[PDB]
Parts: sequence; structure tokens; C-alpha cells
Amino acid sequence: MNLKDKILGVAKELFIKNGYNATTTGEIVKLSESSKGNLYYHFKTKENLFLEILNIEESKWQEQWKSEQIKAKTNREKFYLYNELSLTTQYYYPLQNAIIEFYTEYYKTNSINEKMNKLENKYIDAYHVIFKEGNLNGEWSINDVNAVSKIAANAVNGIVTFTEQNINERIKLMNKFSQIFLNGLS
Amino acid sequence: LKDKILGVAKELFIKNGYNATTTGEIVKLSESSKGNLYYHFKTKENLFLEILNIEESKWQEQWKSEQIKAKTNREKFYLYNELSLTTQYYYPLQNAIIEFYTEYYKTNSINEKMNKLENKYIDAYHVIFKEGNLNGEWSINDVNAVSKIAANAVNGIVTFTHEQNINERIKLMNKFSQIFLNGLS
Ligand SMILES: CC[n+]1c(-c2ccccc2)c2cc(N)ccc2c2ccc(N)cc21
Repeated sequence: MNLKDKILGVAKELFIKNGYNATTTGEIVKLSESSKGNLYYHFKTKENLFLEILNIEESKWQEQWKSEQIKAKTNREKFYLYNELSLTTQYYYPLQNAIIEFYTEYYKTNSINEKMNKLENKYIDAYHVIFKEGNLNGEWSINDVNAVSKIAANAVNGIVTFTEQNINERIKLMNKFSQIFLNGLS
Repeated sequence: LKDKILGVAKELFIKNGYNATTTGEIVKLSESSKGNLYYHFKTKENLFLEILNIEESKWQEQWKSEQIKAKTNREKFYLYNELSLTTQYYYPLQNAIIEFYTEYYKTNSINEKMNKLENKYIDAYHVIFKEGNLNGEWSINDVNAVSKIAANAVNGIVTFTHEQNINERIKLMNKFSQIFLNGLS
């Protein structure tokens, strides 16, 4: 509906620019020329709207990587390439601040917390594959891929989120990191 | 004095967070007025930044003290990372800082002042690596880039690790430290 995807996009950008709390359902309903009833009928609650957006963001990113990893022969390159993509992509990573702001608040309520761990698993799994495969084709030796994946992901999210900033300078930084990390596995 | 408003402000931010905390509450509980506040700290965000600075100073003190127990710079690195994780695990202001950051991490006035604050945390890393270069523990050409990489990555691990059990968090953080220094060699 031109009244469904209409509110989804407005919510996305707002959550990206002002975070979760600052973004009120009212303003969303405002800039998206709709009613509190529409938002309600389509998303019920504000927190529900946010999880749906995270659900979509997770898919897009998943698809984008699914078709981008092919361009990298060795997993060592898929590592470099994945980290660089997370810098330029428009999916998921641009919403980290809001995600953490949301996670910390409703982490007690296990209802939606469970939902986020599910979204948290996929975003991590990407690294799992890279390292698991790297083991199979003898590119490196990692006894605990689960630990290395978690470390890599969060470490990277850190560079992406905490580092306007010159897009080229960021990539050189991300590559440097990528190099240092992989040479540490060896 | 102006210390009264700051004291109360931190408590409210700790208790109810940054967004829920209004300048009004800070006013009445401090026996002051919105006027005297606008005078001393201009805006709310500026007050919160004034509290973070003071906090940073306390952090420097903690580091200044704790760091003397790490003989080599390679040990300081491990220590600094683990200490960030644990200290921030039970640090009250954490949630309030999370909100503020995710809110004003895109404001020319507050961003410049924010980066200046984060840079002091990053600079700790600059010392360790520079000292390490001299002390023959390693050899890093661009310390500035490497310190930013270490700092933001460590912060990532500390911030996005949605996993529980503090025992596991320290393990992963120690592992990162090993992996990271192992790659600088
Ligand atoms: C929680 C404060 N804080 C921030 C920080 C995060 C967001 C805004 C400002 C500073 C930080 C930011 C970067 N990049 C690197 C290290 C730290 C850090 C390190 C230790 C600590 N004990 C607090 C730390």
C-alpha cells in the first residue's frame, strides 16, 4: 500500500537520523501523510514497526551479500570484501545506533528480545561461513569459528559505526583492520 | 554551585536516562531555574557533554593507576581492553550515553565536541603502541591509523556483544587482543 511502504521509509530515515526514542510515532504519522490508525492497523505498535524494518533490512543486506560474495574467489577475499561492503551498504549497518538503543531498552522483555537474537544470528552467520570455508580449503586454522565470527562481526560493526567522513579513508582503515585480523589468525 | 545542577543531572540521567530527563526536572530538584541553566550550559546536550568530560577525567585517573600494573605495553593493551569491557558493564551512565550518542552523533556542534572526547580514549592506544615501538615490543608504521582501528573495534565488541555471561565476554575480548597483536607482528 502507498500508505504502508510510505510509513516504512519515513520511519527508516528518522530512526537513522534521530535514533529510536527521539523518533515519535506522531512525526512519522506526520511526514507520511497518514493516521495513527493506519500505523496501528499495519504495525500495531511503534516497537513492532521497528522490528519489521529490521526484518526487511536484514533480508536486503542478506541478498546484497548473496550476490556480492561471488566476486571474491578465496574466503580471505570474501572477508575483506564483506567488511568493505558494510561500509558502503545502505542496509542494516546504518541503523546500528538505533538497534543498540532499542536492544538495551527492551532486552528484558524476552518476547522481542528473542526476535533480535534471531536477527543477530544471521548477521553473524555470514562470518561463520567465511571462516568455516576458509578452514576447509586450508586458508587458516580456527578451532573456535563461533568465537572468531562474533569477534570479527562486532569489531567490524565498531569500525563502521564509530569511525561526514571521507569514504575512501574509511575503506583504507577497514582494509588495514582486515589485514591485521587475518594475519593474526595465522 | 553549578556543581549542584551537574550532580543531580547525572543521577536523573542514570535513573531515567537522557531523553526522559527534562531540563525542568533538573531545575526543580536542584533549587535552580531554567534561566540559570541556559546561562551555565546553554542547552541540555551541552550539560550532558559537561558531565562526560568530568567522567573522562575520572577514567584517566583509573587508567593512570591501573596501568602501572602492566609491565610491558603488550600487557597494557590487554589490560586496557578488558578494563573497558568490565568497567562499562556495570557503569550506570552507559545507557544514558547510549541514547545521547545515538541522538547527537549527527550535529556539527555536538559532533565536534563528541569526537574530541572519543579521541582522548583513542589516544590511550596511541601511547601504548608508540611506547611499544620504542620498547622493541613491535613495529608499527602508522600508529594513528592503528590506534583508531583498535579503539573502534574494541568499542564494537564492548557495544554490540548481545551475548550474556560476563565470563565469556572477557574470553572473546582477550582472544581479540591476542589476534590483533598477533597480526601487528
Ligand atoms: C562509553 C564511553 N567510551 C567511548 C565512547 C562511546 C560513545 C561516545 C563517546 C565515548 C569510547 C569510544 C571509542 N570510540 C573508543 C573507546 C571508548 C571507551 C573506552 C573505554 C571506556 N570506559 C569508555 C569508552
